[PDB]
Amino acid sequence: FHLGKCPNPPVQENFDVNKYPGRWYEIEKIPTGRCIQANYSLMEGKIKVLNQELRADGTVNQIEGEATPVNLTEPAKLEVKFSWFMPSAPYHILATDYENYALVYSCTSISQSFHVDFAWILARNVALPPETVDSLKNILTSNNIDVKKMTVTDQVNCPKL
Repeated sequence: FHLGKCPNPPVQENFDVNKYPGRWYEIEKIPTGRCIQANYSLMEGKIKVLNQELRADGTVNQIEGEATPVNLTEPAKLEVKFSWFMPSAPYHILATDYENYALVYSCTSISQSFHVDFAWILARNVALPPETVDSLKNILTSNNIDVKKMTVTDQVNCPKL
């Protein structure tokens, strides 16, 4: 919960949705499970999403949704919807190299005077070099997004996939 309008960081340049699908593991996030992963598949800039996690008891929580480009100008600005009852939430891909990492950002106003935001660092592998994670946090920080509440997702106590 923060003062002001939503930050509007620049998004990934020349974003190619065709190179984005498949499995991504959640490395760190602003807390909104362990072994957290997302699976994306192409529809037609549209993406089908299956998010899955393991709980402490070893049961699996899954949710399915769809991500739709918000507009025709910026293919890295999507909105995702999981349930009929839930309004779409931004899914902005701030940066990705499609083979190693992705930084995703989402912000929602609470009137024009306040906002809440979230971010996820994702990877193709279950870990990233500390230098990559730092560089990505630097993108958030330099766009006035607080990274200090970010937590490290448990990808250690997990099945080999």
